[PDB]
Amino acid sequence: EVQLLESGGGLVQPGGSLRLSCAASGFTFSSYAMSWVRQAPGKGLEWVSSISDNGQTTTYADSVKGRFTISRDNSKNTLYLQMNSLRAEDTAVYYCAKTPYLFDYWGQGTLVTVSTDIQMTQSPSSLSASVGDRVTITCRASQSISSYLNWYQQKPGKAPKLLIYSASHLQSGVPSRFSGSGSGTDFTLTISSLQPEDFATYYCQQHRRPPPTFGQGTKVEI
Repeated sequence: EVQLLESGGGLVQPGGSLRLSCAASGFTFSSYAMSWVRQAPGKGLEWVSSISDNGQTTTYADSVKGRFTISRDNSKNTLYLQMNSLRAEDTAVYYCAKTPYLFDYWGQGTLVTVSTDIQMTQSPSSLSASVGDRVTITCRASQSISSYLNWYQQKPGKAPKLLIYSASHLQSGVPSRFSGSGSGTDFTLTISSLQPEDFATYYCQQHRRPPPTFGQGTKVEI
């Protein structure tokens, strides 16, 4: 029932402007903070910005400060990202995400084409397995992040999906073949019996310190 319908993206020249809208439904939109996260073509995830529930406090990444602006309408339940002075580096698929750092829901994304922190290293980068295989991915943190670690799943051309939160807690509605473990700087995501719908790129994310940093990714191919 929860829906995050994104629109506004497209093709633009350097210096142009765009307005992304993320219309939300199926929940009390004004009861939660929202975020914009972008993914460059073929690369990992990058937190763009975030706005609180009432729309008062706004946070931005250093690369988009002064040019991008987050806003929200709580009567129409819609998120907004104004993008001026666009650069080719801003070329990415932009998703809107719910809740401060949990990111329990993501929108299908909108494509925008313009033409110091905690590092997260994932091991292995890629792997090829078959149905029923046991897969074990490792996320290593440059600093101790305690249990502030989330595992997301991203099937090709689709939106990311929250799988594990708090390093080991399983998100409601996710199959039990997914396990998270880890305490300090090393975490492991375990798929006990790989099924055909698991072939996808799995990411780890820290939120111990801001801004949230994602892992390089782990592509589980066939």
